[PDB]
Amino acid sequence: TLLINQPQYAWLKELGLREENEGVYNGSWGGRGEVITTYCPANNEPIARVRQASVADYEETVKKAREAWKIWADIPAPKRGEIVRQIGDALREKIQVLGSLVSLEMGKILVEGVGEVQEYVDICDYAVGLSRMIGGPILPSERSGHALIEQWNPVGLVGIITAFNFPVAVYGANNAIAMICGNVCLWKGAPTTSLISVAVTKIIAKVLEDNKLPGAICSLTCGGADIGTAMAKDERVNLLSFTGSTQVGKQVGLMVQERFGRSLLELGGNNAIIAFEDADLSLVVPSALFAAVGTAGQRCTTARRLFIHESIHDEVVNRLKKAYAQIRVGNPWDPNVLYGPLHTKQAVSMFLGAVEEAKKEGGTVVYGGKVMDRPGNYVEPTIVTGLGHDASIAHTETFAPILYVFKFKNEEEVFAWNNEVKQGLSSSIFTKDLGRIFRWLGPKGSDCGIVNVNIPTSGAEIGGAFGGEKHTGGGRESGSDAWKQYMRRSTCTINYSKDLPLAQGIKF
Amino acid sequence: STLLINQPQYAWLKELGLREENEGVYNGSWGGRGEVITTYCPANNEPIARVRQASVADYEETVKKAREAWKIWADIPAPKRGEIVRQIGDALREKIQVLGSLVSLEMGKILVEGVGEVQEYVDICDYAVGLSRMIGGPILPSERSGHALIEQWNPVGLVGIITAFNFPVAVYGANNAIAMICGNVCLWKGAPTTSLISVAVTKIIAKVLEDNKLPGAICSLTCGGADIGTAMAKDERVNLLSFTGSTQVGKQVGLMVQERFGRSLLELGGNNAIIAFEDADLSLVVPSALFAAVGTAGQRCTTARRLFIHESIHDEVVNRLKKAYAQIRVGNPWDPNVLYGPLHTKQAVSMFLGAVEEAKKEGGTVVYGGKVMDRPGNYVEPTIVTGLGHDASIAHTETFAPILYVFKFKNEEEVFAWNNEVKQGLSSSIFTKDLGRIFRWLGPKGSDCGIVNVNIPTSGAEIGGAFGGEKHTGGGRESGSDAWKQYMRRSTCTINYSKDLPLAQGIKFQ
Amino acid sequence: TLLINQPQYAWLKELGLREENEGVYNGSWGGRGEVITTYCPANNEPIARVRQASVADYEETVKKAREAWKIWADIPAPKRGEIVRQIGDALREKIQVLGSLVSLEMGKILVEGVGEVQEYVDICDYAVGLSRMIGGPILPSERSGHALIEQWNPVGLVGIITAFNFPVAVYGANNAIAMICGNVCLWKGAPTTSLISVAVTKIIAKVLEDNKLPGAICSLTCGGADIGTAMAKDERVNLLSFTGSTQVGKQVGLMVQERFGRSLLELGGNNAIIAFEDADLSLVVPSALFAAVGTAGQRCTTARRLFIHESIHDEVVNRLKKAYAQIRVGNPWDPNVLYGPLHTKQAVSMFLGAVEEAKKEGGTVVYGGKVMDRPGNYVEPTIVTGLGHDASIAHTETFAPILYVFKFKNEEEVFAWNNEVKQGLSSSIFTKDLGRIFRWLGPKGSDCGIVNVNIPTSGAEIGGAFGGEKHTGGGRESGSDAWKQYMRRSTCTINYSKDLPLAQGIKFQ
Amino acid sequence: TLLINQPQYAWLKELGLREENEGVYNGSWGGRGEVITTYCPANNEPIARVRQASVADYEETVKKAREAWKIWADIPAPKRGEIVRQIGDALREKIQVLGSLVSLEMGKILVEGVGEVQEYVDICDYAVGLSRMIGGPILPSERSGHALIEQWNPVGLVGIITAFNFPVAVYGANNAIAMICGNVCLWKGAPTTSLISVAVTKIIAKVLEDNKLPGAICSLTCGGADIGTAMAKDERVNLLSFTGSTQVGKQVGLMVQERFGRSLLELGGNNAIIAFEDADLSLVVPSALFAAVGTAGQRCTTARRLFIHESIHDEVVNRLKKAYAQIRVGNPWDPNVLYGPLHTKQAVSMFLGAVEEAKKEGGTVVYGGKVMDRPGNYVEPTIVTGLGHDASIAHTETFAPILYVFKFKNEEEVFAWNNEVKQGLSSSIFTKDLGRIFRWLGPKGSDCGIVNVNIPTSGAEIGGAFGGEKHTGGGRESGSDAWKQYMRRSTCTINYSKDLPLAQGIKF
Ligand SMILES: O=C(O)c1ccccn1
Repeated sequence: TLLINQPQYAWLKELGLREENEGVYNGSWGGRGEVITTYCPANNEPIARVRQASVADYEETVKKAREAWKIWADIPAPKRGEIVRQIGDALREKIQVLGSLVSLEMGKILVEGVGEVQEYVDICDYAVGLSRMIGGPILPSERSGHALIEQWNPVGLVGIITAFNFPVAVYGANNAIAMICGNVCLWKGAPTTSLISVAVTKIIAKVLEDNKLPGAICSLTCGGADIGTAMAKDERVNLLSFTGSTQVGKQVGLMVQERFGRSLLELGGNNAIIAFEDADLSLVVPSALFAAVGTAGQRCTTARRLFIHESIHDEVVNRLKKAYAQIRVGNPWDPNVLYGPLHTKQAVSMFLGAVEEAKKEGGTVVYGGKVMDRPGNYVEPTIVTGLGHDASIAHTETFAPILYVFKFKNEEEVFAWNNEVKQGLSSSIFTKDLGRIFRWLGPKGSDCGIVNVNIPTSGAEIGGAFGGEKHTGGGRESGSDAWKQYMRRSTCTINYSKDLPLAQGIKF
Repeated sequence: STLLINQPQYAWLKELGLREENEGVYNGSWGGRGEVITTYCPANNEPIARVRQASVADYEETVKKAREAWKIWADIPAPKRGEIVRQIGDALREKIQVLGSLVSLEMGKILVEGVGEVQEYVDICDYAVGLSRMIGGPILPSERSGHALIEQWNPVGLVGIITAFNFPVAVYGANNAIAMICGNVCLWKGAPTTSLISVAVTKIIAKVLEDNKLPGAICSLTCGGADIGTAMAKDERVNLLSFTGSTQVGKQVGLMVQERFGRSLLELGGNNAIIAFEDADLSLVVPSALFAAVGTAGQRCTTARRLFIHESIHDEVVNRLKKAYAQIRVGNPWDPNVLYGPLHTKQAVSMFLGAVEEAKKEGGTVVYGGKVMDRPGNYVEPTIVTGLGHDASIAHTETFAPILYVFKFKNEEEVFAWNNEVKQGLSSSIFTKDLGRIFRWLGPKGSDCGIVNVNIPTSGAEIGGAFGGEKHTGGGRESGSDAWKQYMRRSTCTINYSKDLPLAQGIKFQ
Repeated sequence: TLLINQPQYAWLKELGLREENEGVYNGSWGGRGEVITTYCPANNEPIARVRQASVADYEETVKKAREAWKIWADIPAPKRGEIVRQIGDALREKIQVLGSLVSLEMGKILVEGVGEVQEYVDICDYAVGLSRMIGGPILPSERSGHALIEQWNPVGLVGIITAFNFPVAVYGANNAIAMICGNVCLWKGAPTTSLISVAVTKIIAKVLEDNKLPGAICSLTCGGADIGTAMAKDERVNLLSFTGSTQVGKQVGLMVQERFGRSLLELGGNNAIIAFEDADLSLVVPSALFAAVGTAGQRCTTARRLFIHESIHDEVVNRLKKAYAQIRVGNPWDPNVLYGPLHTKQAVSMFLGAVEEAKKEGGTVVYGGKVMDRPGNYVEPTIVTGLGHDASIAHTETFAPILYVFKFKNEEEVFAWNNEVKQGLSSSIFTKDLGRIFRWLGPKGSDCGIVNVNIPTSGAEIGGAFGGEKHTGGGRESGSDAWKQYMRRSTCTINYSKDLPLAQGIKFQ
Repeated sequence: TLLINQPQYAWLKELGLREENEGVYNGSWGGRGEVITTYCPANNEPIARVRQASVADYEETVKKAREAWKIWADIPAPKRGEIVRQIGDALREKIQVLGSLVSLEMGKILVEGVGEVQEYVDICDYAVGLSRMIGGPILPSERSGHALIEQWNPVGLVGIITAFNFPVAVYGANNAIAMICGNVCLWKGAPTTSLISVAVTKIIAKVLEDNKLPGAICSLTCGGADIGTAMAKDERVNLLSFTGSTQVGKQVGLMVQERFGRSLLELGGNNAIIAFEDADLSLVVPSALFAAVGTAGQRCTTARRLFIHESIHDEVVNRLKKAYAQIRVGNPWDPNVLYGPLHTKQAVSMFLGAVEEAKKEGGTVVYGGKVMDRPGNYVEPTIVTGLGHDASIAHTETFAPILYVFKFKNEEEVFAWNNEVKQGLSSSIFTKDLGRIFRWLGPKGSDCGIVNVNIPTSGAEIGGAFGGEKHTGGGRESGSDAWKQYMRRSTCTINYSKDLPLAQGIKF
C-alpha cells in the first residue's frame, strides 16, 4: 500500500525513513499534531506518513532552540564552519538517494533532484570559507585615542519557511549561512514535502549529535499555515526567512513588521526572456525550452514571458514548437525523462483554468494546453501567442508550464514591458549588441534582482546573492554579502584615552 | 514688528533668503497652496516667520517633477553626481554660522550644536564625494566557462525623506548626500515646527542645482504635516522612504510601505543606557553622562536616559553629577557659551512635568531639578531621579525631556540584560577598564543596540560608520560604511559570452 | 633675457615665482646646490632659475620630514583628509595659471596642462573620502575569547621621484594618497620641470602653514641623479615611489631591495592599439590619433604600436594620414593648438635616429619623419608601415611621436604580439565581438596593467589603480586599494580571556 | 640500516615511500641529479633516499608546467576550488602518517607534525570559499557609456621554495591559494626534508590524476641551491615565493628584481615578548615557554627576546626556570613528549657558540645551556639573563632554543627596543592597559607584521595574512587578501557607446 512498504522503493530506508515518521526535531524527535500522508505526484500513491507539530510542540521547540543558541553563539565562527563542512560531507554521502526522494515526493526529474542536493553541498563549502571571513571594517576615527569598528553578531533564532518546489536547496542556503553566522534555525517546510524535510533534518541531527552539540541548533517543526503564522508573529523568531507565494509572503512581511522583527522574503516571479533581432537563435530556442519547461514550469525563476522581435517571432515560435514536441514525458526518476508531473492536483486545476482564461482573453494555444490522460498530475507544456503584453492572465503568476509569447520592435518599449509587472525576480535578454547589454545592466535597464545576458532566467550559481525586487520581496540568499541579513551590525567606538573630544569638534 | 524676522536684531535671518512669508514647496519652482504655518522661537515664545505648506495638488505635482528629473539625473555618472554634492558641501561651509544660528533660533539647541549639526552634513558631503568613485559590486568568478558574473548596483528612483524636529538639518543631509551620489532624486518633508530650517536648507541646495543647469526637483521639498507623510508612505512612486521620528508613527509607516512592497529605512526612538562599572574612570563618567543627558536639553534620539552605576560608586557619581548639573550656564541658545537651552515646545514642558510626577508616583526621588525654570521660553531644569527599579514604567518611556533615571547594579551579566530589556535598541555605552568585559560587551552576549560604545557617551556619532538601531528603533542605517546600499537595488548578472550554454550545478538537460 | 622678466609672462608671479627660486623646502626655503636654468621648449628661451639641493640640504630635509612625521602620524586620518581637501581647493584656485606653467616649461598644450592639474584636484577629492575609510577587516578568530584584526599604519617617509612628462599629476596622486595614509613626503622632480615642482610646493606649503602644520610634511629637494640615487639608498626613505625610465627604474628597484625597503615602480610602456575587422572605424581613427600624438607622443601610455586587421589596414592607414595632416601645430599655450614641441633638444635627436633606424630595418615612412623648420623642438608626428611585429626599433621605447603600424589576421596571434614586449603598461582593442572582448579581459588576453576596449591607451580616470606589469615595474597609483602600498599591514590577535587556546588545536602541555 | 627497510617503520609505505624515491614530478616521476640520503635527527640514522633534479629535469619540468597552465587557467575558479577541496580531503586521510613523517624526518613532536598538516587542511577549506570570491570591484566611470572594472588573472607559474622547519604547511599555504587563483606551481623544498616533499607531492598527484588534470599543475623538483638559484633567475617563474634565511632571501629578491619578476619573501624573525607590570603572570609564563621552546626553538616566529618590567623580572624568571625544568624531552614520536632534537648537528654547533658568546658578553645562563648526552641533536632549552637589550649575541638569529631576558622600565623605550632589530615578523605584549594596547597596535607601536596582545609570538591562524616587515621581506601568505600576490591586476575601461569623452574633460 504505502510505497515505503514496497521493495521497488526500499532505498527510502537508507534515509532512515519508515512508515510513520516524527516531524518535530529539537534534539528529541516527536510530533503531537495531525499525521499527514504525502503522495507521489507521478502516480498519486501514498509514500509514508509524518507526525506534524502541535502548537505545544512548536512552543517547546522555540524554547529549546533559544537555549541551544547560548552554547552555539559561543562557538568561534571557524569552528561553526567545521560543523557545516561535516553537514556538506553527510549530504555527499546520501546525494543519490536524497535526490531520488526529491524526485519521488516533489516530482522533479532525477538530475534536478540530485542537482538541488549539490546546490546545498556547494553552499556548505562556500560557508566554510565565509566562516573565516565574516565581519566588518576597522575604520579611522576622526578622534584621537579612539577606535571605530563595525561588528557583526548573530540575530539569534532564524525561522526558515520553505516551499514545495525547492524542498532541499532553499533551506540549505538559509541554514548553512545562518549557522556560520552563529544563529540557530527552526524549519517549517511545505507539508507536501514533509518526508524530504525529515530526511534532511535526520542528516543534520546526526552531525550535531556526533559533535555533542544540542540538536535544537537545527530544529524542525513540520506543519501547515498555523505553524507558519505562529512563526511570523513570534517575537522570539529574530529573523524569518520566507520563501513562498507573493500573497502569503505579503502577510508574513506585515506580521513581522508589526512586531519590529526582521524578515527575508523570497516571493514569486513573472520572468521574461527577450530575443532581439541579432540574437543567436541556436542559443535562444533551447534556452527558452529549458527555462520554460524545466521543473514542469514550477520554478520561481521559470521563464513565463517570451518577447521576440517582430522579424524573428514566427521563426522562433515554429522552432520552439518542434522542440516541445520532442520533450520526453514520464516518471521523474526514470533516467530518460525530461518532464515529470506537476506537484499537486490543485496545480493541474489552476493550469487548466489559466489556459482557458488565456483563450478568453484572446490568446491562441499554439502548443499543448491539455491535461494529460494518465495517473498523476501531468499536463502538457504550453505556448500561448497573440495576447497583449498587459493581458491580465499574463501578469498573473500561475505555477504551471504556460509560456506567453509577445512581439516587440524597439528596445525601449520591451525594457519597459519587462519591468511593468509587479514581480521582480529574474530577467534575460539575448543579443550581441554591446551597447544594449550594458543598458540592460544599467539604471534604465531591467529592474529585477537577476539580470542575465544570453542565458535563461533560471539556474543561478551560489557565488552571487539570490533574490528579487518589488513583489518578489527584497530578500537575498547565498552569496556575496547576503550573510549580513542573518546578523546585526553594530557601530562601535572605543575611547582608550584619558580625554573626551566630541565628534564634529563640538566644544561642550 | 511681532515677527522676529521683522526685528533688526534678527536681520541675519535674511542672509538665508528667508522673508516674512516663505514658499514651502520646491520642485524646480517655489510654491505652496496649502496651509500657512507660523513657526515660533522656543527661547522666547515669539513668532519668527511663516511658511506656506504643500497642498495635495502640490505633492502630486512635485512627485511627478522629481520622477521626470530622475530620468536626467540617473544618466549622470556617479563621479559627476559627486561633484554636485561637493558643491553642496561648499555651500554649507559658506553659510555654516548663520545656518547653525537659525537651527538655534527655530529648534532651540545651543550654537555649538547647531553649527555642529551643519558640520555633520558637510562631513557627509565630503564622504559621499569619494564614495561617488567607489559604489558598486564585485566581479565574481563564475563556475561556468565563458561566462562573467557581476554584481551591479543601480538607483531605486525617488527617495522620500521624512525628518523630525530635533535634527532638522543633519538627518536630511545624511540621507540626501548619499541618495544623490547613488543616482536617486529626493523628496523632503520636515517637521512643521522647523519649516524655516527646511526652506533655508533647500534654498542652499536649489541654487547649486540651478547653477549647474540641473532640474531642481532632484532635491524636492514639500513642507507639511502628517497628511503629507502618510501620502509618501502610501505612494508607490516613492521607491524608498527614509523616516526619522517617533516609534509609534514609524511603525505605521513601515506597515504602509510593506503593504505596497516598497522599501523603508526606519530611524525611531532610543532609550539609551550608560553603564559605569566599579573600575571606571569617574573623570570620564561624569562629563560623559552630563553631555549625553543634558546635551540638546535631552531631546536627542541618542540622549542617555538610563544611568546604571555599580553599587560601590553610585552615591559618589550621583553627587558629582549633581554638582556638575548646577554649573550649567543657561540662556538663549544662539548666544555663544550658553550650554543649556529650552525644550522645543510648550507641550514638551508639560510632558516634562508629567514624567517627573509619574516618576514620583512610581517611587523615585528627584535629587536634582524637576521644575520648570522661572524665565521666558520653554525652559526646564535638567533632572536626576534615583530609587526606581530598572523595570519601572516611567523608565520604559521615551520622553524628549532632560530626565535621567539612575539605577544601581552589582553584576555584569544582569546589567547587560537590563541594557537589552527595553524595546528600543539605538545606542549604549559602558565605562570600564576591563579588557574582557569590553570585548564581551561588543560580542554576541553583549549590547543588542546599533551603537555600542566604550568610555564615551551614547550621543554624538561621527559620520564614517553606519548610524541606526535595532529592535523598535526600526533597523535602518544612514551615513557611513555600506549604508549606501539601502539607496540602491542589487542585481546579480550572468553574461554568457560563449557559443555554449552549460547549466549551474552541472545539470544536463538534453 | 629670462621669460619671467618679460611683461607677457608676468602671470608667472601669481605662482610666487621669481628670477631665481629656492628649490629646497622643508618648512623653510633654501638650496645650496647647483643653480639650474629651465627653458621653454617652444622657443628654447630661458624661463627662470632654481637653486637645487646640496647633500647637506638633503640630509637636513630628510631629518626634518621624519621629525614632522611624529606630529603628522598622530593626526586622525579624517583630519589629514581635511588638509588634502584644502590642497584640492588651493589647486582649483590656481588651475589656469598652473596649467600655463606646465605648458611653458614642459610643453604640452594648455588643455592637457589644465587637465593634468584637474587629475590632482580629482584625486584630492577621492582621498578625502578615503581618509574616512582606510583600514582592514575584523576577522573571526578560531579561538574563543580572542579578537583578530587587520591594522594598517603609515610606513613613514615616502620619497617621490617623478618625470618630465607629467610634472604635476604623478606627484599629486602619490601625495594625496600618502598624506591621508599618515606619511610625510619628499619630492624630487625632473630637473627640466623644476619651476613646476617649486610652484606646486609653494601651493602645498601655504596650506600646511595656514593649518599650523610643519611644512616638512611635504618636503621638496630639487636635484638630478645624485639626489635620486641618495633616495634609493637611504634607509630613512621607507617607500620610494619612482616614475621614470625602465633603465633607471631597474637600478632604483635593486638599490631599494638591497636595503629591504619598499619601492613603487612606474616605468615605461610600449602600448598597442588593436583594430579588428568589425571595429567602428569612426572610433578607431580619432582614438588612434589622440593616443599617438597627444602630448607629442611623450606619455608613458602613448600608443606606439597599431595593429590593424588585414582587411581594413589600408583604409585605416589612409584615414589616419588624412587625420594627421589636419593637426594644428603651434605654441602650446595658444588657442586650438593640438600639437606642441618635444620636451628637449636631445629628444629631437632621438626622434631622428629612430626614424633612420626604422628605414634601415625595412620600414616605410608614410607620413612625417622630419624635424619642422621652426623655433623650438618641433618634429612631425610620424607613421611607419611595413615593419614586422618583432622589428628591433618597434620593441624599443622611444619618447617620440612615431607610430608603428602592423597587419594581423587572427585574434590569438595578435593578442600574443601585444604581450610579446618587455613592457606591460597599457593596451586597447577595438571590436564589437562580445566573446573577443571577454577573452581580451581574461587569462589568455592582455597581460597589461591597463586593458581597454573601444578607447585609446592613454587618459585614465582616477577611480582605478594605475600602473603596469613586467618591465613597467608593478606599482600602482591613485585608485582602488593602491593606498595599501603606502602603509604596513599587521595581523593582530588579542586575547581578552583568561585562557590560551593554541592555533590548529595544538595541545602543548 | 635504512629505517624504511626496518619493519618497525613499515608505516612509511602508506605514503608511497620506498628505499629510493623519485624527487622530480611533472606528471611523471623521475630524477637524474644526485641521490640524497636524509637522516632522522633524533638518532642520526638514515631513513631513505631521494633522486634529486638535474638541470635537465628542471628545464623539462618548467616547460611541462607552463603547458599545463594553458589548460588549468581555462578551468573556472570554483572548479579549481573543487580540486583543492579534494586535496584537503586527501590530506585528512593521511594526516597521522604524514604527521609522523614530519616528526621522523624533520624532528618536531607529533602533535605539531599533525597540527602542521592541519594548517594545510584548513587553508584548503579557506581557499575553496575564496575560489567563489576572488576578483575586483566594478567601479562607476566618470564617462557616460563606459564601464570600469578591476580584473584579476593568474600570473602563470608560481615557484615555491620552502625551508626545513615547516616542510608541509608553508608549501600548502602557497599551493592552495596559488591553485584557486589559476596558477601552476613548482616546489623546491629543503634537501633535508626531501622525503616529506615527495610524500606531499604523491598525495596531490593522485588527486590531479583522478581528476584527469595534468600533474605538472603541482610540479616538484627536489634539489639544493643550484635549483633554487635557477628558479630565482628564470623568467618563466612569474612569481617566486621564498621562505628561508634572510641572507639567502635578500639575494633571491635581488635576482628576481633584476628580471622584473615577482617575489614573495618570508624570512627570519627576532621576535619579542614584553610583559608589563600589570600583566597576568599566569598567562605570561606558559606563553613564554611555548613560544620559546616550541619546535625546539626552530620557528621563524619563535620568541627569542623576553622583556620583563623591572618590578616582576625576578619572579617571572624564577617561575620560568621552575617550568623549563618540567619540559619533557624524548623522541618526537614518543607519547607525552614536549621537546625533540634540533634538525641538524650544525644547529647544535650554532647553539653552543651562541651560549658561549652570551656568557662572554656578560650573560648568566639561569637554565640549560648544554648539549644533552644522548643520540641525536638534542640541546637543553636555555634562558639567559643579564644582557643589555643591544647585546651583540641577542641580535643574531640563532635557530635554537635560547631565550634572552631583559629588563625595562617604561613603555616608550621597550616599544623602541622591540623595533630596533633588523627583522620584523612577530611581537607580543602582555598587559591589561587599554591605552597601552591600542598604542601598541597603532603607528607608534610594534613595527612587525604580527602584533599580538596576551598571546605569544607564534601559532597564528590561517584567516589572516601571515608575514613580516623590514628584513623579514614583506611577503604575506594565507588569509585576508594575500591571494592578490598570486594574480595580476588590470584596470579595464569598456566603451559601449559611439562617443569618445576623454578623462578629466580634455577636449582635443
Ligand atoms: O549620534 C547622534 O547623536 C546622532 C548622529 C546622527 C544624526 C542625529 N544624532
